[PDB]
Amino acid sequence: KSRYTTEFHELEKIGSGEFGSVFKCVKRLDGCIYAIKRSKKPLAGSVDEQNALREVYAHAVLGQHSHVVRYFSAWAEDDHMLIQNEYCNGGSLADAISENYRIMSYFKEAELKDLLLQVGRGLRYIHSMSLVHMDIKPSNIFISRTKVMFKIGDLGHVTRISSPQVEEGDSRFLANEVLQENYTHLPKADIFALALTVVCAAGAEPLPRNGDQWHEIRQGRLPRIPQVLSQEFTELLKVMIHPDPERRPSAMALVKHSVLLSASR
Ligand SMILES: CN1CCC(n2cc(-c3cc4c5c(cnc4[nH]3)C(=O)N(c3c(Cl)cccc3Cl)CN5C)cn2)CC1
Ligand SMILES: [Cl-]
Ligand SMILES: [Cl-]
Ligand SMILES: [Cl-]
Ligand SMILES: [Cl-]
Ligand SMILES: [Cl-]
Ligand SMILES: [Cl-]
Ligand SMILES: [Cl-]
Ligand SMILES: [Cl-]
Ligand SMILES: [Cl-]
Ligand SMILES: [Cl-]
Ligand SMILES: [Cl-]
Ligand SMILES: [Cl-]
Ligand SMILES: [Cl-]
Ligand code: NA
Repeated sequence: KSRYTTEFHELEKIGSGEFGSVFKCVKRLDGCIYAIKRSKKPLAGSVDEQNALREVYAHAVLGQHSHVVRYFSAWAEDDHMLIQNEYCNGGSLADAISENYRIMSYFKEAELKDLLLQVGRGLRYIHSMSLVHMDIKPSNIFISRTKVMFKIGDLGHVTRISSPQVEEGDSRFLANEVLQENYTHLPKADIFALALTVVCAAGAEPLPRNGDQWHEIRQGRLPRIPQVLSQEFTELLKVMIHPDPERRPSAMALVKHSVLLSASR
């Protein structure tokens, strides 16, 4: 007799976290298919509650954009918090990249430009709302197939653009200035992470979490990419990982970039 059990039928598990999981569900009254994340509810009044509530608010304010997974509802039950989103039938970008890796057939240049432009429009929107994402990576981006659409789905590190305290995102995608607790240019940390996300989609080996190879990238050196890309596209990716955040393009500049003009729909 919970809301989750009475209003939805679970179809298939489609994601899994430490404190719960995501199911593809059909909603009984409207007949439509949704993705629903169900997680342990944090303590009332706790810091974890504040964090969980911020993530709900980020879905509720960002999900109407075409390149953010759409939000429908969120609720609490006795021991759980639930978020109901659109179901993206193509799954995560990380799983698409994993399959591509296995078969040796990666995203081609035109498809990489589409990914970069589409997630770039998502970031231009997020930044225009005075927010930053803080955890761009393949496992946080979802695919809808019909032309392909990429959508930012996980919003659990979103915070305001001038936040003086930040929960760092995945260390594989994290820009050095954030690691050093410099938060003057937070939008450019999302640009850095998006470039490395595109490098992953271009066929690169798994990125380092730490160590010498991690530091090499933070000097502005792109990882090896196993396919020929144009020099100007490669140069765009490199300047998006520039050690000086101010040299990286804004998301607005990225979506207006001459290199991505061909990708525009
Ligand atoms: C052939 N094959 C069949 C199965 C297909 N498949 C689709 C998915 C899938 C997961 C998922 C989602 C979401 C949205 N659409 C999704 N689609 C989504 O909104 N999620 C979410 C939610 Cl519900 C609340 C808060 C944050 C987030 Cl990130 C995360 N999960 C895991 C997995 N496999 C892939 C093709
Ligand atoms: Cl409902
Ligand atoms: Cl799963
Ligand atoms: Cl939408
Ligand atoms: Cl419950
Ligand atoms: Cl499907
Ligand atoms: Cl735009
Ligand atoms: Cl990932
Ligand atoms: Cl991950
Ligand atoms: Cl710094
Ligand atoms: Cl900035
Ligand atoms: Cl990786
Ligand atoms: Cl380089
Ligand atoms: Cl060129
Ligand atoms: Na949306």
